[PDB]
Amino acid sequence: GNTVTIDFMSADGIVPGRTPVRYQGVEVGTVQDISLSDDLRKIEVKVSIKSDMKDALREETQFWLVTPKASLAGVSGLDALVGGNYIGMMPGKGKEQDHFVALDTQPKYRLDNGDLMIHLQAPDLGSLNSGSLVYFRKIPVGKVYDYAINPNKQGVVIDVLIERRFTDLVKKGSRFWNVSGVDANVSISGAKVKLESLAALVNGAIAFDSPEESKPAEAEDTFGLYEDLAHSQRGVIIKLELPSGAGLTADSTPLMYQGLEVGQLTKLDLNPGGKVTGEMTVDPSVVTLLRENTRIELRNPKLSLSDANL
Amino acid sequence: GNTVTIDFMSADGIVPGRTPVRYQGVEVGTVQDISLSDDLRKIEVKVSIKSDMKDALREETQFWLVTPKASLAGVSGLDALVGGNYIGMMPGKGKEQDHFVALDTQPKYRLDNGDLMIHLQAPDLGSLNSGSLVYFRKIPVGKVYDYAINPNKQGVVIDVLIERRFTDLVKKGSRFWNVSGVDANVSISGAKVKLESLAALVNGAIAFDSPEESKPAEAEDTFGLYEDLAHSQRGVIIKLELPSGAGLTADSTPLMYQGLEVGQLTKLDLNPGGKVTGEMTVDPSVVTLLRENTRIELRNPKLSLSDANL
Repeated sequence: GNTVTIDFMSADGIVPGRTPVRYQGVEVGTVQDISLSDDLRKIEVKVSIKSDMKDALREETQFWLVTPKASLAGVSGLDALVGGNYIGMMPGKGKEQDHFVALDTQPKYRLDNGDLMIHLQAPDLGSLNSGSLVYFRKIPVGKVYDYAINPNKQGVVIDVLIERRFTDLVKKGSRFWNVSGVDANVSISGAKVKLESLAALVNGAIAFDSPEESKPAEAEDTFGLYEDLAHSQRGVIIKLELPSGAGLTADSTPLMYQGLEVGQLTKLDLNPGGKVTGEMTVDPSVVTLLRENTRIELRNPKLSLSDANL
Repeated sequence: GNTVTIDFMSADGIVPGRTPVRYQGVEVGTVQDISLSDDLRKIEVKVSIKSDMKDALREETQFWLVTPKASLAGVSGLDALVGGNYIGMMPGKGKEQDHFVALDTQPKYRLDNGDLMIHLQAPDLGSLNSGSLVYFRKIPVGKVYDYAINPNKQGVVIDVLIERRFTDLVKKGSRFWNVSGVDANVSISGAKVKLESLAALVNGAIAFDSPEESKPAEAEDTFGLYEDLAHSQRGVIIKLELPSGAGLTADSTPLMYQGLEVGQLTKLDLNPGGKVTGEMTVDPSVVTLLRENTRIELRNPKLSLSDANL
């Protein structure tokens, strides 16, 4: 077979003879040996590519080191029980190059298998990582490919890869929400905690929905990752100038209509002039009741010793 | 290859033929055999360095013993399931030395790969250790290199190693806060516990932020590790001479402004003259309201059987 020299910054995890160099699953090359440079400043790894894939290491062939994703077995010790840290390779355009520089992260998604790659803006990564599942009706239809930091450092961008036979689900009006960790709630007569998804509890997950009247999403389309299922709920956003938010909370303050909750507070700000404004998301079923002469009244719970409404 | 004799204080974990002697990942030497000294007082380990790295063991080449970091798999027994305890080596300046003394800890960070090394002062280590991750937007961008005790014994100094492609994040006005363990909170109608980061729960973590108007941090720059995300919040620190702190707590005592919390007590001391002074951090949005004729009033919650404000 052939032979090539890659330049790594740290030969940790790479062992000669064992570590493979695979392209989209199939093993291709094998690490021959690791050796320090003359100045002992960069690591030169020798790889033995197959004698048939001599046209893949042309000029732009990128090599990088992968990891077993560290899913509850790498964090809790157990080093010699997971993964092999292979060397991912992506073929290039054209040259006779035989000395490469290892990339510090895997490149963009250049493949084309009819499966979607969409982007999700987020304020932060949450408890996601490469390998977190994307769900539709709690059916796994994709996975988090990789995440990057937004150029303006204001958020992160996650890359979700929806598998081929499910690309009809991602409509242009879909909504992705984070389902991660545990949501143990406690109240009085109602301190009920239910947990069903285990993988979401370990390495997080995303979920999405699909309206039935919007066009299918194209590749590299951008959505926004909501914090939870509740924050993703549709409904009209109305603005309130409320007197002073005292018992009000940014969420969990309902808009009751005949005892049925038909909305919630979603924003509770403090304007410069001392005025406390807010924003409330209203169920689309009662938007027809938001007219000129419709009041929205703060109401306090009375004792009412008759019923006492505990 | 060559051959050298290192002087260890305890040959525990070192096994002949198996334990390697690696420099920044790449295996170089191999432990030939362990033998006691003539007086049976110090351990002489024989190492077989490669025949090409004969200019690395010059005079100042430092050798030390490493460990698999004891992450939930070394503490819970499981001895023969993690790590190999290799011998780290750092090349020296110049001589023909062939008999070394093992260092009891790894030396300073002398490398230069364009990646940052910053220092974090702390009152104590917290639940951190070599290998705890440093996060930006919950994206791992670094790791705790090693920790030392401050010369004056008053605190500890942690050494954080921010990777190369992320050094633009650490601004000179950044703020690092400890994210470690679990923060299970319980209240009445609100006893909500959420956990997302698993590695932070096991072996702790640090997180930091990045202002958009300060210069990038240089190497060996010093920051202060805050206790949590809350203690790191920016805002102006005002001083109060309060009458007697009775219902006040060092934290979790808000400064309400029209029902919206715009500050908190952060310090609650007792001066010698019997005067109880305090310090309160105020949201930078209401600093313009801190003028000469602005009062700050203690207020107790009334029954108010109408609403009762539970």
